[PDB]
Amino acid sequence: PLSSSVPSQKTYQGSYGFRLGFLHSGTAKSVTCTYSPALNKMFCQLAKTCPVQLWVDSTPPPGTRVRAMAIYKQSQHMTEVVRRCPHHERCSDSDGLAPPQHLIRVEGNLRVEYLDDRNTFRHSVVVPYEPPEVGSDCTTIHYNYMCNSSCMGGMNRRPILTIITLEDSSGNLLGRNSFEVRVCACPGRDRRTEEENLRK
Amino acid sequence: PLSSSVPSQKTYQGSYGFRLGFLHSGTAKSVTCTYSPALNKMFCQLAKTCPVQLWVDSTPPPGTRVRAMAIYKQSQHMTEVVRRCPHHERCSDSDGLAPPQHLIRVEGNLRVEYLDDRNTFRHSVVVPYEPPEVGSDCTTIHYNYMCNSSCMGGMNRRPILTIITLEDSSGNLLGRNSFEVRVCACPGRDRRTEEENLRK
Amino acid sequence: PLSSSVPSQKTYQGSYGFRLGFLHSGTAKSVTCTYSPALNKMFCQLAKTCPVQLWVDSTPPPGTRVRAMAIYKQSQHMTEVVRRCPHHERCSDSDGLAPPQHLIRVEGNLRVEYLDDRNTFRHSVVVPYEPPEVGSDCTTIHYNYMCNSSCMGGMNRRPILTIITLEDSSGNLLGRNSFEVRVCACPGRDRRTEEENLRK
Amino acid sequence: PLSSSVPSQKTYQGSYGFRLGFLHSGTAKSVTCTYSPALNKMFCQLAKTCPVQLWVDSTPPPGTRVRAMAIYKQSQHMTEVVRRCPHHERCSDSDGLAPPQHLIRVEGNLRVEYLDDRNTFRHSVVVPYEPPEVGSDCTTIHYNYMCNSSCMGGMNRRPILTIITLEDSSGNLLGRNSFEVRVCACPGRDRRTEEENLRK
DNA sequence: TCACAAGTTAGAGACAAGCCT
DNA sequence: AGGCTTGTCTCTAACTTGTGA
Ligand SMILES: [Zn+2]
Ligand SMILES: [Zn+2]
Ligand SMILES: [Zn+2]
Ligand SMILES: [Zn+2]
Repeated sequence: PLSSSVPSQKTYQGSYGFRLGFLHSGTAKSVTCTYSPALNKMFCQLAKTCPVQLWVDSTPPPGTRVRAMAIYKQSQHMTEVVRRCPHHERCSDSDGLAPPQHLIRVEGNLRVEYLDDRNTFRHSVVVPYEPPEVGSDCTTIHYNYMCNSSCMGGMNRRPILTIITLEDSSGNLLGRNSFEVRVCACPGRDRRTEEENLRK
Repeated sequence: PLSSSVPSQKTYQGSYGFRLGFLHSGTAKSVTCTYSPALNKMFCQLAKTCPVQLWVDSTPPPGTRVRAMAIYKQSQHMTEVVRRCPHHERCSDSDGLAPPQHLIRVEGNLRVEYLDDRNTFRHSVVVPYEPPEVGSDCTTIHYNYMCNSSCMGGMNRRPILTIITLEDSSGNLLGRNSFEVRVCACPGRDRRTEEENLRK
Repeated sequence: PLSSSVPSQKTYQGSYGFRLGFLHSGTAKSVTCTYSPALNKMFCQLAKTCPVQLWVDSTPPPGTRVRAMAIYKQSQHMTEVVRRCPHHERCSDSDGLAPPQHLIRVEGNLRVEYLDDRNTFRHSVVVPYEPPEVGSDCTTIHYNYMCNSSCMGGMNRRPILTIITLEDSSGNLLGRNSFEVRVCACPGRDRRTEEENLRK
Repeated sequence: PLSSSVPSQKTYQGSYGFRLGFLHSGTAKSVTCTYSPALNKMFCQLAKTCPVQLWVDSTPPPGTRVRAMAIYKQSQHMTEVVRRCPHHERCSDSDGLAPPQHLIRVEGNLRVEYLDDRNTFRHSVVVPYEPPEVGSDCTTIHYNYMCNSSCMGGMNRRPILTIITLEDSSGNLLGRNSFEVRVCACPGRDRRTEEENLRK
């Protein structure tokens, strides 16, 4: 089904200079998660760990939160809620925390919350923002994507964006960034292909 | 049956500098939607996505709406209401929102409204106007045309115009633009043919 | 919709030596009705006169009737009732005698009856059998076919057979014959094409 | 889930000399249904017409029925009930007669019955046996397969057999035959590949 | 990773079949 | 009846994208 609205995807570094960072990987055919700076696009395998770094120029207040939400990238599909396909929603691979219909999970965080928006029908996953750990310069969140982009009855080969928002305790916007995502069996192969096709 | 009047088709950019834009496609025999600047004519396949861009020089007020209506292009046919043919009206391919007789649908918009004008008998489809992200420069609406121009008992090979009007909440005119439409099996082939014939 | 059964099409000359005959026409591109002995197939234009000759070796009893019924030729379509398309059913071209949904009409016979079979849902048209007018060797019935084979939502390019049955006053079978029919804009052209393709 | 038993697949021509026949098709990459005598295997596209001929040496009694049932061909999978995948079960493409979970449908038969066996949990589809006329030599049933062999969460790339049984009015066995089935996007390509691999 | 399985898209070309000067 | 309009089919080939020894 459809949402009545479309979440904004405009980059907004905001008062805290909020930026995203990604690990440097290359393109071994079967690498588990790899980011293309050229495409601003993450290529990852289903259910595998996807590190996303949060960088700020100055620390936001205690109670700040970090939300992730997927939307379809193509305008004609933007109003359709991104969710898991009928098969994966039924295979019971929940980690005890995530509802079965949610595409994006956060792993390794007991304070994770999953939201099914009463008004927009959009799914999202939120964790408290924690400043960087000793001497590290950034905060890392580990996401999992629970369907392939290709999943019939779900994303069905349509590209998505992940929107990461920094919010205050009330849900007010503090910052926003986004990246494209392809969940696929062969992230290395597929990243290479799409990068090659930039010239075509 | 016939309407008592004919909707105006005169271009009117109005106070907000309202213009239309179209995606740049070429003419692969079986492309789904392609626009000819030379003919100001959209060539599209039945039920396929047809993106139309709304450009304004300045943002209209909240509550502004965008209406689409088809009329026959030829003067002798202008008073005839454009509607779906008897076969397609009966094939039940409604998206739950559009009445079966309406030629033009909007896809991916929960706030769509379909009007069967009590006085003029004309069909139209309207959605709220939404300003672009302050990143994008225009707003895109996705239309679907639900019969071929050739449909016997419907358009019956007669060309139509789509009239796009920008209206206030009361239905008062703020701006108007229009383009010719051919719904056909082979948009690319047909666009090429008609453009070639410009010289003939 | 579908019938629960399929009418038999087996030739049965029966006790009266019942055979069909057709006029000798050739293949002028736009001839109105032409019969191919090679294909046992009539090619005719929509609503035009199609003469069919009834030949018998001996005269059946007074009260004998002649029924015509169409069925789809292809096995997968045989259970589907042959009827007019949605457009032609609605165009009101009835001769005051034929129901609008019936494909086959008889012209020039005040004693024609149209049957919509309560059990099989099949349409048919029946007239009283009349022996040949003094000196002629056969009885001619003039049929009209009220859709093209190509009509979308009706025959939809599927070939049909016309089954002609000689019946007693109770509807018991006395004899049966059949021929394929194509209703088309250009019977002469199309007959020639199908005959040429016999070698291919 | 699993059945407690496995339907027999042993060929049994029985008292009436029950045999199957198939149409002669070749291997155009995108043909809709093609049978390989070498593999005794039908290759067909999802939801497309699959003609199966029933041949008998003598006519079974009125009330005889013809049942079709799918089972997995591989022994380790044989106890698993063959059914549609979660996606296709939910896409609502029912013809008003078939339950959404059934893989095999019969098209064009108003007397079709769909059985969900209370004890074995197996799905099957059955129609009354109808003799040919004394013109045709066989009776044809038109099946549709409503998932690809590859469907994730359903057949999941596992080959199936279709078992066709001739039964009396009580369900007692009169005859049995079977053939392998692959439902796939490119029956011609795939048939050619598997036939070539017979030598490998 | 490679080799292969198996679905989807885009051409092109050849036709199919209505229209009307 | 020619010539053209306009929908449909085959076709092949490239490509997409998952699987597994
Ligand atoms: Zn999935
Ligand atoms: Zn139509
Ligand atoms: Zn018709
Ligand atoms: Zn399926």
